[PDB]
Amino acid sequence: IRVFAIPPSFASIFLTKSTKLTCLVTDLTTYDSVTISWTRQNGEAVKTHTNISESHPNATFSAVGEASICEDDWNSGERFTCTVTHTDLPSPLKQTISRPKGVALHRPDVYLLPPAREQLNLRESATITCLVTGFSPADVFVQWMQRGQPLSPEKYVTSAPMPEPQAPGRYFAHSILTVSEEEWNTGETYTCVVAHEALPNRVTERTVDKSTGK
Amino acid sequence: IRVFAIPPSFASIFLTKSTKLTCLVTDLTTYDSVTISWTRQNGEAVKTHTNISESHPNATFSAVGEASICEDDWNSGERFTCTVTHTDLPSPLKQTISRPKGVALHRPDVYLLPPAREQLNLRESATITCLVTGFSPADVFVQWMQRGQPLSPEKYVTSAPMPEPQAPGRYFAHSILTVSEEEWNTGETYTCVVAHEALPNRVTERTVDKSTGK
Amino acid sequence: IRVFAIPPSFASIFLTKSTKLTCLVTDLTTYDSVTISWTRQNGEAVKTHTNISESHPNATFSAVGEASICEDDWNSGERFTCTVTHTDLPSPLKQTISRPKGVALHRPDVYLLPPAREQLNLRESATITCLVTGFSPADVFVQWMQRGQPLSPEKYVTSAPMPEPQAPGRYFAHSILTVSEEEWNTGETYTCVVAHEALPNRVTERTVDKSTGK
Amino acid sequence: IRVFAIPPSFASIFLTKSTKLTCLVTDLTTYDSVTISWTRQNGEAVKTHTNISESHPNATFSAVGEASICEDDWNSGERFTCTVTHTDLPSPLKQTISRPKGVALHRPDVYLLPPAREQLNLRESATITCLVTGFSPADVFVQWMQRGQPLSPEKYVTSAPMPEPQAPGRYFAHSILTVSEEEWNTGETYTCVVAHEALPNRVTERTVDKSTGK
Repeated sequence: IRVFAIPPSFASIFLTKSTKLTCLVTDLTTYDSVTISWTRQNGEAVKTHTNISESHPNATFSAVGEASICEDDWNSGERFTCTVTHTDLPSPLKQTISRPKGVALHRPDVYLLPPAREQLNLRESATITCLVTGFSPADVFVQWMQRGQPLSPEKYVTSAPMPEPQAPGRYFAHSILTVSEEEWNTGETYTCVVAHEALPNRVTERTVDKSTGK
Repeated sequence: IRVFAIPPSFASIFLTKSTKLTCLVTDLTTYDSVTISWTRQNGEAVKTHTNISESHPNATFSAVGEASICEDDWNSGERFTCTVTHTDLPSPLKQTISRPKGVALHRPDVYLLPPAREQLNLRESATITCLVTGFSPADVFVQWMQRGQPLSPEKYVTSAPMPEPQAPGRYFAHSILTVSEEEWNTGETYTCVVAHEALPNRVTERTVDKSTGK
Repeated sequence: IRVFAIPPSFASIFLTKSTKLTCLVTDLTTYDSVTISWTRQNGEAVKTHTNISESHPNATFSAVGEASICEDDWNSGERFTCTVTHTDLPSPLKQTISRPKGVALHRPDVYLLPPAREQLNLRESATITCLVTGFSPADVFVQWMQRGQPLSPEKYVTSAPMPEPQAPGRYFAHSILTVSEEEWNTGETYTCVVAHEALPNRVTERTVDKSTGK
Repeated sequence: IRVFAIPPSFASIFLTKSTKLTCLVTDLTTYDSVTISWTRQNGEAVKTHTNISESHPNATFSAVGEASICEDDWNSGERFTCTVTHTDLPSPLKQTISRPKGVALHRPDVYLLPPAREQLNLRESATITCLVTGFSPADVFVQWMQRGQPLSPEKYVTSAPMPEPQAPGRYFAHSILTVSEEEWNTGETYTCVVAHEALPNRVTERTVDKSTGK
């Protein structure tokens, strides 16, 4: 019997423009009188949470609640409590989460990897990697654009941020894009806009054209 | 009260060149008369397993045994048993493990990407990445060799094999090697070998130089 | 009256990926109650050996047994005993074999040679040789592939590892691939895989193309 | 107890300019009254044989006799007898050899394989191989010359004639050479002269030049 809380990443902040937190409950049967609350540091009011998840066939229930909060309030380290009181456990249990402060702010350096010459001799495809290296927070958001309009999530997979090996502590990730060849010839600069909390304007983009390795 | 068996992954198979299986026992007290055995399909004897773990402070014990098993015997799907009989549970319990046959064996296709020129301008670090993409088993081992001599794992970070969603089902990985600017200039061709169980001879190597993307 | 024990050659280890030792008996009549056993250093049990050879017309018998042996256990120099007891000789005779350790390991250096211009004028064949020179063990194994799919042994010939006299002691071999002329022109990069015990990952590939020796 | 006779190959014929057949005796003690005789088809006289070998420490003796014979008489399939009559074996045993006629005569086609460009960039060596392929007899005398003068056999090894795989039946061989780069620049055309009995003038030479692959 455990209760799991997922804090909002910077990646989930940027695409939705509104931060929120969840709290899933495991190994608790599908009963009623589910107690879900979210409190501030002073225990103030909370936006209502709806859309309770379905009942799992293995006699377990996971209630999902979403609650809004300010951007600056999440970065200040304010503690939230996930108080749960079910029929099996009348004693309330509180799951405490906060911002893990204590990590430096290093701006990401982004070097996007072009198509190579020996690739573009089969005349079949182009594949691109957007290496987002050297940033000290562990939360980056990477998405791709084409001519200024954002690209579908079907075309890219952003890695999870791993620590850089040769540096003692600093994180890195990257994303991949797989595209065509004739489309590469005319247009499609393929901007990889990467957002990080340590950038001054919170947005950085890199892109290529044909005349990059010329 | 449960007993966990760890199957040998292909990373551990290729790293040690000797497949071995373990059996870790959870939620059982640090008592004597610990019964750990490994039987074949016909129940034949096994190599003696030593180096049992210490006693955990939370009244639990994990008796870990490492046994040598033939490579062709393990890959033939021969069933192994982990019989456990403690003082708390006099009834013997068998945990069966085997090779998970029936999965597609798609070879890794390895492309070794040279570092971006925008990185080769600060004259501080140079990240060489080995895009190991498109293979159906999830157990890939990637490592790098310098001048034919294998490199220490401190210098390269190998990703987790995450599925390529463009495929119906197939995983991919990547492994970056970050080196100094001056070191990549003269010497160190920095090959990236890729170990997978689907390759015809189980090893694929690719090479890079200063004079490749030129 | 003698008993012959055949150690597995490294070409046999790589071709089957399962090392196995045989023990054939010479100049002993085709009688019953043939004693064939394989014991470890501690004399442990062995896999059952089947497929006994047929009775020779010249009144001699050779019971050949095949046993699966782990690679690390075989490569550690563990002694194996071939105990034989026939009706003619009631006294047991033991043929002891093991790994001949202590031999210096020198990896093969493999260069692939594209066919001569004067050969590319008759347009009847194109003999491509994989010069495998300079390696201290005498057990080399060379195979060729065709776009990843390995090629049958009917199309290439590998010489025996014969001594390179310029070295103090180091043998060398050579493997040629004869193909069709129009087949060599369009496609078929023709990787030559060289297997040796002294390589790091035991496999070395070299690839060729028309646009290499120009 | 056996007697071994070694038939003279064409390389030994072309080298010493006088064919001779040997007859070594195995498993016979170092006694006197050694009977060694060479008879023609009609049993004519033979050249006297001297230089008997020393006595081996393992209680065995091998009397080696050398006797000259005509080129045409040897090539016409005239049978020679090696009669041995020792103290241990009073019964005279005859060892008969003859020229194995019945194989077609195909001349070799020599394609000496030149150095490669990347091979001649280390500026430390140069290696030359002399691929003699497609000759039907199995007796080929390959040697190297430098500016018309023959090169010492310490710098080359002629392979053994192995059957070609793509051909039904036809032999091939080649021989290696390693030289310096600075020497190659001015001189050393390296005519690899091959002597084969099915050629009309019985000698072909192929060479390399600086302007071979330009």
